[PDB]
Amino acid sequence: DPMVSKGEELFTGVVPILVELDGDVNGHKFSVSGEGEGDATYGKLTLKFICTTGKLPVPWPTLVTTLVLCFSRYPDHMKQHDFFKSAMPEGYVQERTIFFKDDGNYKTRAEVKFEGDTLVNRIELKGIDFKEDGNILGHKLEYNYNSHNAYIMADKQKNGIKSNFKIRHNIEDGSVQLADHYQQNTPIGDGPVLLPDNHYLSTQNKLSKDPNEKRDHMVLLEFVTAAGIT
Repeated sequence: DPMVSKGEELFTGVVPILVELDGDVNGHKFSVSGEGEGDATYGKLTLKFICTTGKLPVPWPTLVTTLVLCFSRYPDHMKQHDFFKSAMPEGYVQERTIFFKDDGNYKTRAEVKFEGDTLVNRIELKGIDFKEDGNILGHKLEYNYNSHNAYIMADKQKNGIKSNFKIRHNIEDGSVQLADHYQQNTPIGDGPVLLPDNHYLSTQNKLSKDPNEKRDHMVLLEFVTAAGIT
């Protein structure tokens, strides 16, 4: 399939990744820069993110989903359903609203595309209605992540995909802060894309620290794999 080959060609080996985010949460402005690489053959991502403006005013785990689904591993039998690679190299827009239960919300707009050989994710994030000593602005979330599955559906009105899914962040008292995600992706170019049958993505994230790094930062190892529906 020449369309599948096009995506293969772009993602069959290790691809460098750059991530740049500008954020404002309740008027707390911040920027994050990330660098690393992805190997879609294994659904595998490894990046280091740095808050370049000082202290990050929200917990790092709450930014993981915002901070490149083209690196997901679509099994061979599902390659006709990989919208994310099919939109490349021109890329796609990824938009979300993330509702933190009993707290504020993030709204994000990102463009994911190739700049030469490098896959780039440029993000604007706006957060409002947060409680200034709630779990987010009060930094009450553990530095870890629970694995999760998210259903993906075609969004025919936008020539793309949509997804709503739940993330549960662990609170330092043992409870859980729900983050209900609503997501839409639409292609940037005019070319054809692969619109998928319903399926899901299964994700495992490992968060760590660089022992020699004094800036506020996050090291991330992520695996995302497509599956279903059966």
